[PDB]
Amino acid sequence: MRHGDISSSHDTVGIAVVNYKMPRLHTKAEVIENAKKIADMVVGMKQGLPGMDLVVFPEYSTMGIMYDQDEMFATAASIPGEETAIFAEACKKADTWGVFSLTGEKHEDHPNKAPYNTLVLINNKGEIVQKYRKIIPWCPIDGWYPGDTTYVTEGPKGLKISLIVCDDGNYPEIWRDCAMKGAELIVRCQGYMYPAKEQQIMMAKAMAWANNTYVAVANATGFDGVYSYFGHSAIIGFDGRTLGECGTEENGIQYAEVSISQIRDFRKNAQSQNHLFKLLHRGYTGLINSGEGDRGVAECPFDFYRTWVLDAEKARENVEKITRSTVGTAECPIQGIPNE
Amino acid sequence: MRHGDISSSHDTVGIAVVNYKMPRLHTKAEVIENAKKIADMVVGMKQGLPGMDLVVFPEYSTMGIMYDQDEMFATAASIPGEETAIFAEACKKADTWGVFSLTGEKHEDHPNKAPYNTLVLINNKGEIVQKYRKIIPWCPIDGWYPGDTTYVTEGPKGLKISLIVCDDGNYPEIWRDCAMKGAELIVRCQGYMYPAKEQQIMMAKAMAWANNTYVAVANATGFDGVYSYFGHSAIIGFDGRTLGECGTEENGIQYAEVSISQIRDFRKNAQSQNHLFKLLHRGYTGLINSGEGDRGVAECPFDFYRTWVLDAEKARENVEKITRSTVGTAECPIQGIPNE
Amino acid sequence: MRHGDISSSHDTVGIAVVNYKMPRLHTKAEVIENAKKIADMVVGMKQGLPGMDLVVFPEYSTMGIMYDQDEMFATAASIPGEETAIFAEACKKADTWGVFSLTGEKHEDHPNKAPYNTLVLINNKGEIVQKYRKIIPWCPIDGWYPGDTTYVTEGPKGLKISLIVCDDGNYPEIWRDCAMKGAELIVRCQGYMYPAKEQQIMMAKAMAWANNTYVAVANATGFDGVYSYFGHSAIIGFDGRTLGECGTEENGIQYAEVSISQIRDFRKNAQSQNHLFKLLHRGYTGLINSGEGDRGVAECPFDFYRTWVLDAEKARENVEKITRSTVGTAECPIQGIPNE
Amino acid sequence: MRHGDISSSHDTVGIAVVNYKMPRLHTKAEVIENAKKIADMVVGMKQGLPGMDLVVFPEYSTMGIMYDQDEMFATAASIPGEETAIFAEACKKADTWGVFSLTGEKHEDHPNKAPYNTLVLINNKGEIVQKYRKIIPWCPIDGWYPGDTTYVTEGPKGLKISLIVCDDGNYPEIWRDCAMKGAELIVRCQGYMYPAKEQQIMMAKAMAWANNTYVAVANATGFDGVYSYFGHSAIIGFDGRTLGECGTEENGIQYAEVSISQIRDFRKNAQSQNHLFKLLHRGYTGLINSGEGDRGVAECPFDFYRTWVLDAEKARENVEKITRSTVGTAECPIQGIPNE
Amino acid sequence: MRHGDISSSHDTVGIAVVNYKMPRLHTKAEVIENAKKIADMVVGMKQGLPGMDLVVFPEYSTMGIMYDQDEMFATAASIPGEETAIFAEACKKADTWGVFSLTGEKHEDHPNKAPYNTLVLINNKGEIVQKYRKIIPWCPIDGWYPGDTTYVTEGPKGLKISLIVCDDGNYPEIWRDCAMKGAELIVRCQGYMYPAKEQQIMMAKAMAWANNTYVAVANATGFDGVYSYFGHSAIIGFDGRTLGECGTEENGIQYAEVSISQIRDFRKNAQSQNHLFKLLHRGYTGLINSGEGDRGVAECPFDFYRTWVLDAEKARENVEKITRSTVGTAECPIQGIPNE
Amino acid sequence: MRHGDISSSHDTVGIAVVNYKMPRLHTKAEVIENAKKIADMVVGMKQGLPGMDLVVFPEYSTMGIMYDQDEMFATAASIPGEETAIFAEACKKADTWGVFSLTGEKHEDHPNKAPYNTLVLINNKGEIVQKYRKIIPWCPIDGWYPGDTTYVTEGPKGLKISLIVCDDGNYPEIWRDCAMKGAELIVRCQGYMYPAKEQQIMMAKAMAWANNTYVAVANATGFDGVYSYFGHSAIIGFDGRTLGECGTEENGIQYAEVSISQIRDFRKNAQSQNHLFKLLHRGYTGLINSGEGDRGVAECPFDFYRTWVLDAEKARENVEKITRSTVGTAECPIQGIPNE
Repeated sequence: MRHGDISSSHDTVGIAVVNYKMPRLHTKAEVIENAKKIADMVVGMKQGLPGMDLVVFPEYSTMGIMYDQDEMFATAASIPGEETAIFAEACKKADTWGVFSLTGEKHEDHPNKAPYNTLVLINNKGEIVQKYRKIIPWCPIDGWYPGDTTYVTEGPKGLKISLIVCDDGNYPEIWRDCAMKGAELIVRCQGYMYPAKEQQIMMAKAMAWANNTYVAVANATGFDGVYSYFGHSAIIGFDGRTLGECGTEENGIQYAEVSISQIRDFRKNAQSQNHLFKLLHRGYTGLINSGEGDRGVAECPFDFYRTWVLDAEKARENVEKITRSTVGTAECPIQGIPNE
Repeated sequence: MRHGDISSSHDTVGIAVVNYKMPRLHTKAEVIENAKKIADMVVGMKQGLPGMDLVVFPEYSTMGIMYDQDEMFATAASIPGEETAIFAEACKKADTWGVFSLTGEKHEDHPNKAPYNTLVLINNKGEIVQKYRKIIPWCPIDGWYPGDTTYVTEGPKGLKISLIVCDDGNYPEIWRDCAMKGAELIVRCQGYMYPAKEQQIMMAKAMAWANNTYVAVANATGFDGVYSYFGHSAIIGFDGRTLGECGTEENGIQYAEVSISQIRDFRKNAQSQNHLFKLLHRGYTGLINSGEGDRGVAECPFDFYRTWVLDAEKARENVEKITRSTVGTAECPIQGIPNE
Repeated sequence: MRHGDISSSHDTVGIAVVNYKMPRLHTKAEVIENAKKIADMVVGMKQGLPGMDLVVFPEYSTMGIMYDQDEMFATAASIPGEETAIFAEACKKADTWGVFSLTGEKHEDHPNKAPYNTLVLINNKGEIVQKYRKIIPWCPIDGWYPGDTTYVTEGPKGLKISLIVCDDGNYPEIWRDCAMKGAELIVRCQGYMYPAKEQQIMMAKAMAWANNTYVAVANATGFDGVYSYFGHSAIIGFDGRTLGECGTEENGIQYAEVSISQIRDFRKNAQSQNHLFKLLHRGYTGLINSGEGDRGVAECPFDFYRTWVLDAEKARENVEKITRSTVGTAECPIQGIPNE
Repeated sequence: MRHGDISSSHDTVGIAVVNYKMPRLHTKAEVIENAKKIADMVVGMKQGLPGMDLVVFPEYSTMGIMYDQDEMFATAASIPGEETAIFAEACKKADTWGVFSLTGEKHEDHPNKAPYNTLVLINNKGEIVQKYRKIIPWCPIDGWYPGDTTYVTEGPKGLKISLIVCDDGNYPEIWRDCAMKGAELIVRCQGYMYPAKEQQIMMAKAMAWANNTYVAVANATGFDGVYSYFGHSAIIGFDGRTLGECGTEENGIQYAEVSISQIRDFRKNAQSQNHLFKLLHRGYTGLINSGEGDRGVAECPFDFYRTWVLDAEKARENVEKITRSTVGTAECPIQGIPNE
Repeated sequence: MRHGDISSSHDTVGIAVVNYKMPRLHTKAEVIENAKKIADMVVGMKQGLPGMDLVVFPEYSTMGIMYDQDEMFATAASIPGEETAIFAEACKKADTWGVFSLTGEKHEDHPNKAPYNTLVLINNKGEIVQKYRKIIPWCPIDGWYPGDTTYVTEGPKGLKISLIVCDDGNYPEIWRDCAMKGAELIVRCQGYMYPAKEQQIMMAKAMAWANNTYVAVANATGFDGVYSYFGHSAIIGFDGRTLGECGTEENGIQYAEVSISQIRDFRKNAQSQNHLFKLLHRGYTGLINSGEGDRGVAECPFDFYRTWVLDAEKARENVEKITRSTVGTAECPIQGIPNE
Repeated sequence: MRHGDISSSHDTVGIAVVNYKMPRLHTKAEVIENAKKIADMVVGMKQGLPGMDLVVFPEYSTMGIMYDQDEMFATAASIPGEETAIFAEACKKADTWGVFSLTGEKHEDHPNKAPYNTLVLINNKGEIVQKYRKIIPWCPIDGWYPGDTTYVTEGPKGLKISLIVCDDGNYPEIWRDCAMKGAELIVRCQGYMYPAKEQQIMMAKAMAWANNTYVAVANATGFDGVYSYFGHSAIIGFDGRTLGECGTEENGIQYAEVSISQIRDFRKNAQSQNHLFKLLHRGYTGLINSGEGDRGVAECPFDFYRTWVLDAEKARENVEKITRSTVGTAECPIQGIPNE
């Protein structure tokens, strides 16, 4: 957990995050050409950052956002496929792990259902070791089919990694789920457009803190014809302090060293802010002092979560009363999104 | 949702938060005397802030922290009781609602079990309308008996309020639970000691954002013989932007106007960052476009929460593998807290 | 007055501001081609920002700065003209109002007097509804002929709008004049070059506060051969708090929702910081308490303004004694600017 | 214009500003005792700050705010009087000029009209050389009788000084009036209560910039039974950059050196941001290039100011249409302030 | 190197720094009474911070500044002495190491020469293990006799510590000297008065970075009759990032965990910003590639340092030509300080 | 020492710094073409900044970084040479001094030893008046041959200038050496890549403060195939306060006026923070008061510097014990850099 050098040690994973300029592409050939640009960038970055063990690219960095539906379907990727092969060669040549974005990934019922929005973690041998599909698409605009699963994978030097995508990160639940499955690093890849710049910078730091986890964010930059992407790729310590952060600049990079021993030492020995431990051992001191044994309380005291788990339809009904009943609003209509 | 004036309108609740200097008290008479000081402060503040509809004091502001166990038991309060009567008179005289802290509140089995750490919301008629007991004591140091329930209550001008206490707020789950029960304002009262100043300032803003809720924080200040409390009481908009924030100064105040119509208009008409709605309607655009109807997906996709709800003991076992098995650590022992 | 979403409601005007990269152009055909690029950008932005009701481009965004005098005269625009027609079509297609810059606008005595530097507000029907000519050119470098008039126009959803241009905004008087004519939003379009970045970010916020008005700033970016433009386009609430702000990045965008009901509720019900009201009712409490009736004092107590209005030549003489008598200084001469 | 040392030179005025803890007093004897505390503080500060030439105390620092009307009248001061004599002795002993606050100063019709709220500038010989009465009381709460006049006085080392008080500074007009009368330093003394902390920090910097003037702010601190005062006393350069700023701490001090030659050199030789000059020479380059002579335009182009000067009642009527017609609002009533 | 918890582990030293309110004392008995207050504070802090291994108090925290020369001599301490015995008992009772300030420490020729300004490091057994005398008194005001020696001592958990005092830290040379002697933590104790707040916050961070060392700063707070002390006690990582920082509040505390293994791993394995290594191996890559062996260049290339070491009088003469020849300046005279 | 205008006076040097986009070049012809682009930029900037007296470009701005060794040798420059002639013509045409970067400059034994990394200061007559070779290459990656000498040269308006390059500035010793040779402005030209953005922004400010010197930084921007350069070119006052700073944007510019009389007045008359004077007059007050004469102590009290000067090999041995013995580390190997 230290910032400023280009090296890394046996104890630290050298993580680079890339403020990749958002492409605006239309064809499969254009997508392959840009994949090769990303590969070239990986290899060059390693020459400058000899400690680099993990390189992270934004959501949409391979395809850009395929606004045209026909082009979306025509460029949707297979995984493994040609794009991932190009990335895997770069990971081998640069002796690094990497996180890359396939937007779309063909649905099992392609082309008759929307593609997924997917990340892969590729190891330094070129092997795909995690494939994560966006659980929370950025609706209404995002038309991707939602995924359903989070994963944790042993990463470089044994650092445990989970992947999440852009809007996912507004929801504390996903960060919690990953950490509670053992993640030590949560990687948030995004094409996060203005407006919500300051809110997203803050969310990543808050979630690092709340889940006692390292966080790496790679966010797109530039204007793509529709959106301007605000950058601020970052690496954040498990104590909530930023390691390094980019600005809004195109093809900014940040690089930091995250210590394997430090996060493990914290998770064993931290007390007042060992959030993962404490959530499942509530009130341990008071129960001990009250003659009630020495584990605190584990039971979930939050009705929302009990209802959501038992009766998701009821939870949905409840929130519709607080918000609205239809996915659209007639005060700001959007074609294809129903309203009242 | 606007900052800088002392007025309030039919549409806005005028909220004041107080950086109350932490008392260091020992006797019931001292506690009553300080309760009367708080009452006097309420009445004076109203003369300066004619728009004030809600005034919020920190956790521990009535008793301070009763480090001595005998004094803790001797000063534990009944609710309603003498202290709350003193506060209620101030609320009536100043025509304001108020949030006050009773630390301890006698356990049902007092003095044979630890007191609760409790907040009350008192209306402008002097009536106690919410009583909240800290669900997440700040263990290991906090010896209070844990509460088990969150509440939402109709507040001034109909603004819906939930109360939470200090360490509670490190856990996104509580903020979510309150918002999903309909809270429009979450009030976090705390005696939040150094070290974790910047992390706590950030958490409140992140939770305002994540839950699309107003947030008011009242934090203690000063040194009490054990801890220094960092202040930074604040009022935060549902868009994640601070309204006003105190520094670390003793008896700082902040005051802001929170619009009832704005939060309700947002919750009806916001789309991309309508987090409450979107969590229970995932992927609506993609499902519509895929021929699958128009509600998105409600089901909880996060195994942590399903396991915690079904099998809290298993969730506890799982987190112990990531952290430690005992509530204490032998590398930093604390009397009364068992370790390996 | 809220930030982070892409929607807007019946109560809010969705405002986008654009960090438009400064063109460096030479011919009429180049200017038309870039006008069409701006039009395309409007239409694309609306696809990403369904709540957008007003889009704002910087000063010089259509022509760039025509440093060559012959090219300045050759490219000076008519209003209405070809450029405004191109913009108007975009406003209709995207169902948005827009603010665009014509630099120059032909003088009535063109080509025998310097062009004006002009902004237009175009409604969602394509109609030009305000045309504002820069009252305060950025002399010495700016050679535009000064305008003489501020305007207020009913905007989207009835939000009252005034336009100002770049250096205008250093002078509090213009902001006051617009607000006192009823403006609810003051739009400052600029090609504000380094050096004065931080000062300009601060001025816009201070003027929002001082005049209890929403403020939208669109500032250019990039290097144009002479100047680097610092961006930091922004939308600011009437309470002085930024809604959203860009960095220095080329073609950054910010987007915020400004509530019509909130500014009107403030202006009716704010008291201590109702600056517009209070300036014309000074000392009302003291006069009431002194037996002098209930309106305070309206009379202007500031001799500068009385002298400037009565005897502008005298005010000019007075300031020349404090500064210098000639428009130029011999310590830093500029061709065409006389000095002593 | 430089910060960090305790010295001063023939070219620099050493200015100290004091975050004076707000007194809460009731009697004339208490006021005299606190005046002597201020005197003692001046003398001690000079021993630590050998360059100090000017020391500035907040509004209300001598009396505090006399909330009780009888005590207000009983403690209202004569100027010169006993309090000013005590201050003058300190100025002589410490060989410094000083700015002190008399709240109230007896009205000419005392006790039958409200006192003024007054500042004095006392030279290093003990002589009162400026007496300024608050033109803009902080209504509704402030009950002081409004003053009507700004002044400029030759200060230490010949630095020209104007005094203003607290709410005055929200109105750009007063800062302009002082600068246009020749002020080189505008001193803003205040008891500026929360809420509006960040807005007031920004206003002082913006006004330094807009008027090309040094600014010194002395603001109270602490809680006085009604208000908490936010400190952030400061000294700001004529380029808008803070020299030094206090936090919210009681009896904080800041100290900076302001160069006489630098402000005069700027006002002679600055061009693009010579705001005082440029306001009365608008469009000089364009007029020269248009064959219209070499002074630009002096005439006031802002109808608000012409109307306010000609017909203050009309300006008042106009603003009442934008805001409200009565000094009070029935949505937030205040005793003694009429509403509809 | 992590912030937010109250624990510490075998790998981390828990460091607390104290924003101790500056005393204003006159007698030996008063000094002893305040020493006992510091002792009590240590013991209480340990009850709240079970990980605390090192507690650091400001310069002057025991005596305050003895402005009266007779009182300075009368209260000058012996080391070891009564004050250090009181501190040592607290260190034993709280099982912590501590850094305390004796101002003055009797000169060997007491009372015929000025006292030293001294820090002690006391271990958890009560033993004084470092005694450091201020090498750079804060002249002109500081009248202490200068010390001449820096030290490094094995600290808690083996962390190597050096002590420095207040003005020392403006001079990069001292930080370098300590680090090059092996310090892993440099403790800067200070009574750093306004004005230079922001400069001192920055210097400590810059020196942590430049010397690849942890830094702990304890700074006084409050007003003592002469000076206001700005606080901002802090703990900073060897990567230049703050761990935790206080504000200006009286008796603020910060607490952070500094990892022994992390600093040692950095100093072994960092490359681009291994400043200690690189200063003595300049240009190693270029020399290797040029056929010149594999150590880079060690020789000092900076004439200032060669001259200062060889011929301090010449270095002094040289700087007098750049600055002034006498310790005083006639433009800002100070009694006892000669000028021209 | 003032920021915001485009003018300059007889007392101020107008300094512009350029965030020059990093080239990625391969041939001599490409280098010449880019040199001509820099020349054109100088001339254009002067048209916008009539006060400009000094323009500063980053390290590598002429060649970029020649990663390919053959291309490095093929493009290494002579000084004077063709590139410097192109720059000199721009300096004459724009009537400005300039700082430009030649990377490489042929070694005396070219092509058999690595080139130097060199800066030139060119006056407004086109004459090269300083040539500085990087003393501290950014090893391990930087393969340039180290220089050995710092210089001070009379600059525009007589401002004394020293040049340093990028990694040099991490070492306080170089800044001290330049200031002690009489520098009034230290110019740091750099191609400073991410990661260490915030650390480098802080170092320049800290060194301005520590050495009581103006500082100008020109840093590259953009991505060059290997590195992303973070910009934040800046001009900083001798009091440690930034004048103006760029962001990360390509071809950003900052411009500030630095007063010759102010730095000289400070260096004569500052007392508490006259660091240059005080380092060679330690403890003057205490020695005077102790009967020991009136100059303080000049002798160097820091063993590191005495050892480094006397016995650089010993100093090297000492630091190797603290860090490592070989220039490389086997935990992060780099081809060509030996390790254990």
